[PDB]
Amino acid sequence: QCTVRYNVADCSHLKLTHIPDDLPSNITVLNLTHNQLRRLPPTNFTRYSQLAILDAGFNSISKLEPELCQILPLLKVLNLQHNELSQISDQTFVFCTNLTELDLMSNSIHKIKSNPFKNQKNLIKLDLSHNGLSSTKLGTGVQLENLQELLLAKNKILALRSEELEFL
RNA sequence: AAAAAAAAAAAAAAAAAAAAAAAAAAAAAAAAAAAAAAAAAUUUUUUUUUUUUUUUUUUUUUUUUUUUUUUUUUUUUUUUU
Ligand SMILES: *[C@@H]1O[C@H](CO)[C@@H](O)[C@H](O)[C@H]1NC(C)=O
Repeated sequence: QCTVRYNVADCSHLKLTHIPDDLPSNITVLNLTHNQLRRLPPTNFTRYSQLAILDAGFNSISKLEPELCQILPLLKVLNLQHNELSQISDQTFVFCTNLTELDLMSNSIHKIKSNPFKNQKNLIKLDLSHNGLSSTKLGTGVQLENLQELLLAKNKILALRSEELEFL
């Protein structure tokens, strides 16, 4: 099974077909990286309500439900790089107000519409790379009050314009 | 038909860090060798220059004995010119 070992559920290569929910729910760090994930269930995380951060990376997730942002209000790091994530919207980030770290290294998110990060105020680092972005625009209004580094690499942006960089 | 995430096999090529070895070369340290050389301590050869002892040849010198001649100073005696 997983490692636990004082609140670091580092679940290595273990042929875990489904997301487990074991007795040691009193942990803060959980790692779903390198685990067979069909999708993140909006209700299977009720047992683990103390997860400060979750390392659910490189998995196979079609889309993210908004409920995941309210089942774990105390969420800091959301490392979900190398997933399918064909399309995403702001609705799934409504309740993620405490989010501080985002990692999306391969998701093929070609088009981004509206303001997906209208509720993210403590989000520091943005990792949106190799997702085939054609433009650097992320919205029309002013958001991202407190962020430090913006990662937009390996995408297909053709030019930078004043109208698409005025959202900050 | 095509593109991608987790899970599993992998064959090839380019690189590397190690272990077990093996020839080759080069460094030394010990056992020998063949010699062209070097002394030293025991035998002795040839040759040159010189010392001592002993046996003898030639020449010279001294003394003694014997003997032949040139000179002799004496003549005891003998017949005399
Ligand atoms: C969520 O939990 C249920 C009950 O254990 C399980 O059948 C299901 O597979 C879980 N979800 C995923 C995506 O595995």
